Amino acid sequence: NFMLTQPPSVSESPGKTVTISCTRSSGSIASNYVQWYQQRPGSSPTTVIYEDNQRPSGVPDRFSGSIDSSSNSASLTISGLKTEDEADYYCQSYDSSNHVVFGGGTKLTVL
Amino acid sequence: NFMLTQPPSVSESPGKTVTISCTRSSGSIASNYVQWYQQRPGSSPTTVIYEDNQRPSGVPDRFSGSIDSSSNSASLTISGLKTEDEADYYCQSYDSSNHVVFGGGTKLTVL
Repeated sequence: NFMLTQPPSVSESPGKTVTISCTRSSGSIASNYVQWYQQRPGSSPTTVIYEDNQRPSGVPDRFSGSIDSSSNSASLTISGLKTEDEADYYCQSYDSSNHVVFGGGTKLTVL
Repeated sequence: NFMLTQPPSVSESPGKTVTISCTRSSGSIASNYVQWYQQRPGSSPTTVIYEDNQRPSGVPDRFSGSIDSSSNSASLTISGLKTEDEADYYCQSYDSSNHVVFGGGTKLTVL
């Protein structure tokens, strides 16, 4: 149906801002909601964003989501980088067909 | 809303059968569909089962899903164990507030 493409890595120093893009290969990004997950080594995925830009309870406002119709992409922005933010990040949407599609994953290193 | 609890680990010899369970903490397991993912180290989650028991194209019939009461659980069964099956396995469903819920994950070791 479609793929979601992510850069395999990003790094940044503590206190800085980092952006991770998720690009949909076919059909419009805005046809279905985008979610973002944080995964630490040995643990399960943790929702940081759902419905393109909503934060679950307990997720700090350092985490934000946005959609760019024109590049057919979603982005996750992390400001005030802390060393605990080091983790894998995945974007995720639906098919229509309805079925889940995961992006390839971005490994974030805090320098 | 609810949690999905899984055993942290399972192990078994090549050619054998292993079962991994997923237990819902409140509400019925049958209220929403259950999905299973395989995740190898360094990679993103791959669907092995969706809609309780459906296999995506290219997933071998060694992988099967089922659902039970009396215990409020879903299970993933892997027959004919191969050393490539070594990975983490996650169950996943939806609340009604619709939002995704992930299990804690099971690490499968092939002996």
